[PDB]
Amino acid sequence: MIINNLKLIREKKKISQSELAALLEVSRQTINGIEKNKYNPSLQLALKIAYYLNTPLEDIFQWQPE
Amino acid sequence: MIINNLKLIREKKKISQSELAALLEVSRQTINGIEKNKYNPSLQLALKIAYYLNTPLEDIFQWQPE
Repeated sequence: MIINNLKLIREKKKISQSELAALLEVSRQTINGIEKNKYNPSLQLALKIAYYLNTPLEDIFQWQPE
Repeated sequence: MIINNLKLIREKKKISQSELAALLEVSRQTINGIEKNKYNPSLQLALKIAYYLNTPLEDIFQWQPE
């Protein structure tokens, strides 16, 4: 079980999906897909998300046993 | 590039590779490959590692910003 807070966090900071995608060098569609729970990023992309949002990764992606 | 600290953290906690593998429900080969820098884990496995090692994930898996 993984809870995802990416949209909430990104929105809290008034960053749009396009600026975050440009920082990450991914498509805006990929950020949107991750925000909508459609698929998970690789660990490195997840760490880059956390970096660019200045947020601990586990506040963005919450895994819980079960 | 991700630098990981899994071996040192695991060893400090006195956890063997087979022990960690059992807890995470992965093979020992998987654990060893992460520690030998072959295998980065998936996001889910990284989250499970951080959860059970009671360590912030970014202290275990450190993206080198680029």
